[PDB]
Amino acid sequence: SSFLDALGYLGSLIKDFKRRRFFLNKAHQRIRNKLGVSFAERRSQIVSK
RNA sequence: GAUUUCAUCAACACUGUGUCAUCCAUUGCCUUCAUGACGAACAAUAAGAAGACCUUUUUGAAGGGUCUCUUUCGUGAAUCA
Repeated sequence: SSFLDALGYLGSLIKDFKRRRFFLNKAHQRIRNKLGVSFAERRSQIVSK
């Protein structure tokens, strides 16, 4: 009866892990894409000049 | 199967298409393919010289190494049919 709840408790941990993965990947892609956008803006300015 | 934007939640990465610009320089503009023929040219492999050159030896003269031509084997080149 201890594991009756202890083994089920892992659902919160796994959902937290997956949500952390989603947030981390979204944030990293967002910042990297912003940096790429800035680099492309520098290229566009260079090409305009 | 679920779920951050539902391309990217990004005005980036792209996909395909259309348009435009751009030889850096050079070459050529299939009848590319076959047979037969020919002017000319070429050398790996090898050979053959009263033409010419250099070095060394004491010199006239001698030793060695070179330039030039030809041929065996052949070789591509391609004006035309």
